[PDB]
Parts: sequence; structure tokens; C-alpha cells
Amino acid sequence: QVQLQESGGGLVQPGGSLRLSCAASGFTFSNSAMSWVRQAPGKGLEWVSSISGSGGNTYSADSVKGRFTISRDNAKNSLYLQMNSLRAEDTAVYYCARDWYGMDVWGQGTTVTVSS
Repeated sequence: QVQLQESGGGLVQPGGSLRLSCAASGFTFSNSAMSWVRQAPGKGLEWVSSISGSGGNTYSADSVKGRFTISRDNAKNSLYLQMNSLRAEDTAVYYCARDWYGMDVWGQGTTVTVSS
């Protein structure tokens, strides 16, 4: 009965910021490493960032490092992605995942579109 659902996307200006959320239930969130992955239509899936169960370690992809900040709130069973300095190439559907590799995906995603 694992559930994950993303929220927080929207239409944003270049250089803007957004914060995505992922609400988790049906498993012990605090014991699970979590990740974000994104997919632009016709481009492939791209791993974005991961975080350890405790939040003691995070990792980010070369394309987003230093701009996108993963975090979590274990008390509220929620995963976050603070996206700053948004670029055209960040437009995509974003998905959370309950593993290190952005490969255990349960939600419908949340769309981030950087406006022109």
C-alpha cells in the first residue's frame, strides 16, 4: 500500500524558484532513502537527487547540483526539492522515488514548466 504523490510544480520564470513536495505513506518513510527523477517529453528519464533515510547525506546530479536542494521531513513523511535558479532545460515532469536511484516510482508526477 505504498503511496507517493508529488506536488508543487507549476509555470515559473527563468531564474525563479519552486519547491516540490512528495507525500509518502504506506511504508516507513524515515527508514527509506529517497530520490527525485525527471522526464521531459521525448527526452529520457534523468536522475536528479537523492537523500539518505536520516537526511545525513544528499547527492545531486551534475545538471542540477548547486541549484536543486533535496530535503525531507521525517515527522511529516514528506520529501522536498527546492529548485532554484530555474532554467529552460529544467522543464519536465518530476517524480519522487523511494530508493536511492529514482527507480521506485509510485506517483503521477508534478510538472515544472519554465516559461518563455
